[PDB]
Amino acid sequence: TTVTDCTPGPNQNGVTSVQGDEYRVQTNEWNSSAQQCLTINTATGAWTVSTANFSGGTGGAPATYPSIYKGCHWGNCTTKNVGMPIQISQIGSAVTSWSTTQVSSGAYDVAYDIWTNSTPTTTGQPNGTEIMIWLNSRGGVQPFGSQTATGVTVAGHTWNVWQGQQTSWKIISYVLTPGATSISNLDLKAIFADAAARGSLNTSDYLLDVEAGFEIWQGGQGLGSNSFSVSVTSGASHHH
Ligand SMILES: OC[C@H]1O[C@@H](O[C@H]2[C@H](O)[C@@H](O)[C@H](O)O[C@@H]2CO)[C@H](O)[C@@H](O)[C@@H]1O
Ligand SMILES: [Cl-]
Ligand code: NA
Ligand code: NA
Ligand SMILES: [Zn+2]
Ligand SMILES: [Zn+2]
Ligand SMILES: [Zn+2]
Ligand SMILES: [Zn+2]
Ligand SMILES: [Zn+2]
Repeated sequence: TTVTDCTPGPNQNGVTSVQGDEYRVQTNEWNSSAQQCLTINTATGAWTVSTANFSGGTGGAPATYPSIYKGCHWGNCTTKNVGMPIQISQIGSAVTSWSTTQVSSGAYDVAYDIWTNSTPTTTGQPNGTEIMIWLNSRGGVQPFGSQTATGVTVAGHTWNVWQGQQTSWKIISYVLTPGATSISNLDLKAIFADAAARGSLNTSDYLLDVEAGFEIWQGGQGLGSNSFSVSVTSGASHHH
């Protein structure tokens, strides 16, 4: 069925299990109490920002990051066919696809948020790397830190790379150039190898989760997720 979740931030997070709890959709209004509603299809995992009209500047922190994820966010973990936590260096393959709905108004990014951590579990802020993958953005926002590379080829696409330092973790943001509304079979293992070559990622870290959604500074109504998949593997074959 379809569920609507308007859980107000900044201190509450409304989390909805979709597709047999292979994915969770979170309101995650971590920096605002302004109205934000998500409408979520629990059979398909499709979701929309059905009500939002954020107000504020385009600099600094966004208001919110409503998102879908596989894995663990601040100890809230999916439970079907997860494949995480896993040491980065032990991944056989890691692939994701995301199809979005965008609006030509407001100030937002359309981004993956991928967390790594020194230990396989945490109840809070991961301490390794935050890997962001910006499919698109508008309204004057930019990534955290500084732009350190322009027009590089990684995992079959062209990016600008931004690197920064947070209070207890490193951030690297891959900005698809030009931006787009979807990406198909993105090789995250290739992104991790690149992030490690650029000095942003320790491949001994555990991959905790793969999230996708919208950091919103202004507006936000009508942004959505049409389809989302993440597959992280190896171990070994064994029909039993
Ligand atoms: O505050 C975390 C937030 O930073 C965002 O980037 C800021 C940047 O740090 C600031 O120097 C510049 O003035 O504004 C941008 C936003 O436009 C980053 O985009 C977010 O991913 C991150 O959550
Ligand atoms: Cl920085
Ligand atoms: Na599945
Ligand atoms: Na602001
Ligand atoms: Zn959160
Ligand atoms: Zn961040
Ligand atoms: Zn491309
Ligand atoms: Zn493309
Ligand atoms: Zn690869």
